[PDB]
Amino acid sequence: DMMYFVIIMLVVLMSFGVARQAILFPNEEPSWKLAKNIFYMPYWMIYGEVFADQIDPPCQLPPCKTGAWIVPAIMACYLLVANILLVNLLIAVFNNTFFEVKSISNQVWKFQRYQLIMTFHERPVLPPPLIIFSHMTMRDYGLKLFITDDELKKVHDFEEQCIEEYFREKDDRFNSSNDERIRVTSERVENMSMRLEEVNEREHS
Amino acid sequence: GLVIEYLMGGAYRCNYTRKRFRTLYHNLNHFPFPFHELMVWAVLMKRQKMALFFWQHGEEAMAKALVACKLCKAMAHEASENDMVDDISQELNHNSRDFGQLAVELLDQSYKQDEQLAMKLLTYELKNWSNATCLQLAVAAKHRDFIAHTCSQMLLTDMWMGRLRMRKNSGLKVILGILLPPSILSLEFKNGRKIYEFYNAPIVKFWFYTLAYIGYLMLFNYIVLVKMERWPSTQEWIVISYIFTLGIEKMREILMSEPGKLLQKVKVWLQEYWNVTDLIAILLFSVGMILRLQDQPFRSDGRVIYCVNIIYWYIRLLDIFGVNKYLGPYVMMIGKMMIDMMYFVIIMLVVLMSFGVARQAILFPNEEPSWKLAKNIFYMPYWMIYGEVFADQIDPPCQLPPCKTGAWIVPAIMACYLLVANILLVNLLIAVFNNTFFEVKSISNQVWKFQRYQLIMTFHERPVLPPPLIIFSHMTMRDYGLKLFITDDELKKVHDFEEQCIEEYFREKDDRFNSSNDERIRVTSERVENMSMRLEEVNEREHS
Ligand SMILES: COCC(CCO[C@H]1CC[C@@]2(C)C(=CC[C@H]3[C@@H]4C[C@@H]5O[C@]6(CC[C@@H](C)CO6)[C@@H](C)[C@@H]5[C@@]4(C)CC[C@@H]32)C1)COC
Ligand SMILES: COCC(CCO[C@H]1CC[C@@]2(C)C(=CC[C@H]3[C@@H]4C[C@@H]5O[C@]6(CC[C@@H](C)CO6)[C@@H](C)[C@@H]5[C@@]4(C)CC[C@@H]32)C1)COC
Ligand code: NA
Ligand code: NA
Repeated sequence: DMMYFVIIMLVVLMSFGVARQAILFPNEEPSWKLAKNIFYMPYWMIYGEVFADQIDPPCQLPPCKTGAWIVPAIMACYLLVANILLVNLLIAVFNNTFFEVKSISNQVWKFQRYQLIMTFHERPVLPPPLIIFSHMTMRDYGLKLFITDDELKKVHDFEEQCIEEYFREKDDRFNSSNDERIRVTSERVENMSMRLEEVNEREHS
Repeated sequence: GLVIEYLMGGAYRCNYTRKRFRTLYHNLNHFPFPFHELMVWAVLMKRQKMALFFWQHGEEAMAKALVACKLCKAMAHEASENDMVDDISQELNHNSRDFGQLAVELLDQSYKQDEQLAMKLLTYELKNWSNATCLQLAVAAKHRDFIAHTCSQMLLTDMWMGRLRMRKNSGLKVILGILLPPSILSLEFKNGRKIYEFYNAPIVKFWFYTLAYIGYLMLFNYIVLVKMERWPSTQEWIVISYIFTLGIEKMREILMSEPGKLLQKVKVWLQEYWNVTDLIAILLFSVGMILRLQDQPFRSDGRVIYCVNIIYWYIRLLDIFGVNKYLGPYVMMIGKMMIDMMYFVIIMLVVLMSFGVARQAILFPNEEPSWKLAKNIFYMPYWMIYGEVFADQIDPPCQLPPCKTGAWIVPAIMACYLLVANILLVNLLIAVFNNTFFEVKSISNQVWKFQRYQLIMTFHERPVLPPPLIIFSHMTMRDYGLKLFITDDELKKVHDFEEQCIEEYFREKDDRFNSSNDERIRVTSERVENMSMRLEEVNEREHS
């Protein structure tokens, strides 16, 4: 998300820098320093380094360059666009996407604990600086668990009881829901109404 | 027929005003699709129940729904513009929204049931509805929920890709093919001639246009960053040629607009802000260029005009960025937040001007009338709030010159000004941006999805060459991408598919309604009341 805003900021910064350099220095031979003056000072400005005497020098003083009065105006517009609009929009973007990112990050970290534990289980005792010797020299628990027949049967019985309880609890929750009770009541009321109509249909008197 | 043509829009034509129907009419039968006529009549007479009954009988349900939506919208606008009772307008708007919702639900059902036939249903030509398509009718009615649907978006993507089967990684391969013409033959094509089908896809035209614009911007930067001679250089000539070719292309795309009046097309074109800004920029560049070929002061003024003009061409890259799935909505959000920023700029200006006037008046009490006074009010107080705070200049000490009367108040008002500006208003603006982000983001996404269609159409209707090279193409002067021509048997297949879809939609809606809790409770209560009355009557009798 930060990179998606860096591009727009770069566009605005380059526009301002090219305009300022072109206006203030109208007699320049082609040189690689021109590519540097576009980005350097306009980038430092938005981080608090604002110097009005350098962005627009006064003009005893050397003669005024044509159109030298436009530099402060475009500078004001550039500062307003950069430090107020885009920064606050990026703050809003970070603020409004925080919850889902945080939850996903928590889940991913909890998942990735396993590989860390396995990696440090499968590693030598000595740390890297002195594992050299180990290189030349070259699961009861931490990975598995070997169980006996009686304990295996105990685990099987426990699992069967758990699955039976799960299904029974699910059925009990379903049968006592409001929707199911309403549906069953409506069906029974309809059948009872038909039965009572048939009973009243007869005329034994 | 004349009223239908008036309400539908510009290029629409009704069957009543065509030669065949006039010849039948003026020498006196039958209607192959009577429910079309019946539904149009019901909509024109503002009979919503009759129109809804007529909609679900016959063929072409989605086309009829879109046409009804457009007609109701136009009728509501006409009633609102003639100063009527203004409740007819809201009734007609409700009718239009109902028909639009019906169209969206039918499209959703069709896409869920079968995607390929759903896409075929949105593109086949409608002989009964002025040779239009469902997509065109949805765009003409400005139905955003219809265009922003998944099926419409995938259809737009397929039309954007042209006759190219690649979907996993585009852009890079398109650029490689443009840069390496021999590399074109390594790409897969839908069902020599690969060059023609490559250089005519809309995406290839877009990338060619983008590369040409990037090169033009590079040359403009070069010419402004180096020293000018008496006469323009080669790069300057290329820049001028690009500007001129773009200008004539914009001029000629106005003469291909739908309205037949020269003065009507101009005001229709002048409704996108980018077009107005492009026109203003071209006029300014022309002024600067004609002022550049003169003596040194005029040449300097023209060069300054060039320097100011390059900023717009830099900013215009956001329009190109708007094609990206993520950058376009962000640009729309920026445009929408500018208004909230402007509503706070005014208050900030009021506070800033108060502080600046106070400081200037106190510190300099012997000033002659001059224009520099208007500059000292705004300059330094504005620079201060961006980190440029200098206590030795806001309140100079006073070997030292004698102290001005009341010079001690400047730091106090400065402290109050900084506290008000950098703490209160900035944080309030942050809260305003934070608390309006969700709706702005959703609206921007919907608008970008809707506006993809016009981009695809624009790059379908454009020449192969980019502006700097279309200089020749100006002198030289839809099987797909717009429509889809279908055969009789496939037309019958599409009709049967649509009828099955609408039947399934109604059946599913009825099943959902009958099994709701509220309906079951209501029916149970009524049956219980009737059963209680019947049992009371049964117990009333005394046969013992
Ligand atoms: C000291 O002596 C140096 C000399 C070499 C002088 O060559 C110069 C010719 C113009 C050139 C190539 C140079 C500096 C600015 C350069 C611009 C920076 C621009 O930035 C970019 C910025 C981002 C782009 C979007 C726009 O353009 C360039 C297209 C632009 C750019 C690279 C155009 C090229 C310019 C070097 C020695 O020769 C042997
Ligand atoms: C070097 O020689 C220059 C001289 C011209 C002298 O005329 C001066 C007369 C006062 C005048 C017109 C001038 C500068 C400050 C000007 C103020 C700035 C104020 O700002 C505004 C700011 C915003 C408003 C809300 C408040 O007032 C003005 C009403 C105010 C304002 C425009 C009043 C007018 C002032 C020019 C030559 O004469 C031929
Ligand atoms: Na700061
Ligand atoms: Na600072």
